[PDB]
Amino acid sequence: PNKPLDIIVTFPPGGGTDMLARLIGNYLTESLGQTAVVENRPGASGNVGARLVADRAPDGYSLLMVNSSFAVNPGVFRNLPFDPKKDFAAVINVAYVPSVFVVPAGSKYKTLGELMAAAKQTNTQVTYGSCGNGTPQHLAGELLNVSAKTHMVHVPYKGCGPALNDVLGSQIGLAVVTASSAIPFIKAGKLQALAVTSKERSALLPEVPTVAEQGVAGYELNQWHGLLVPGATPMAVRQKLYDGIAKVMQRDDVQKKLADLGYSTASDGPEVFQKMVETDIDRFSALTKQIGLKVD
Repeated sequence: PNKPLDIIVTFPPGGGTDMLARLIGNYLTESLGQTAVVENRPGASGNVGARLVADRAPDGYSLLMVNSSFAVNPGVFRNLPFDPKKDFAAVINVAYVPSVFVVPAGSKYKTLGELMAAAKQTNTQVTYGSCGNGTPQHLAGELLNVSAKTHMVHVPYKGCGPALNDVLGSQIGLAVVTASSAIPFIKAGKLQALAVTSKERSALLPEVPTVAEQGVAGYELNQWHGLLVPGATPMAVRQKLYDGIAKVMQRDDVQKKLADLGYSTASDGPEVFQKMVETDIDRFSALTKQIGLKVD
């Protein structure tokens, strides 16, 4: 590393992806001795930032901060301006966060099972908010529909903040948002959590069951957050970046901060993370093909 790194964030400030990129950038600047400049390029669900990095030199100085949305995009954009498998190479996955099905304090829905019963029939009017059209949160509700054979109607919000405001005020009866956004409200008893979308609980919500354990067997949709580089970046460079970032993630202060927020820390490396990206691309594409979703 001999000039600044340029870390391009696919989502705007206020969300977990930007938070983690800026947390990494902060400690990376400290170590290895050049500014890791962090910048948000969030246009078209991260596609603007992705195309930008796809076109940078494969030298390790240009990185893309992603979440699972990156794997959703190939299935929901008609004409993606890059090859989401070939044009990127994974460096590190640093954190998971489950989604959570949340309802207002005093909602008639006491369990996920009650919600699914309410939404079993076709025409029907059980709406759920999400963090946005084509988000992993949106797809968590659609996956439940497909897996549980229910008919909940998706109402998108511009991020988790606005979705939470409407469930907080009972303007909508239900939303799917990230655990990290929702946890303070759930602890405060302003919201109730019906399920988490990970394979196992949560950690900060030990009394909230997974969707799978309620029982929609095989259901999971955990959002990852990590860094990619241009597809041709040699493995030695990916490993050098990996080593540095993993050292940041290993910090006590970093681990505590994330855990307190409801992030599950991770450190999947170049090979493992690359496999996860490609596997999720395939899986999400299959789901959004079933439900017929295009975002453009």
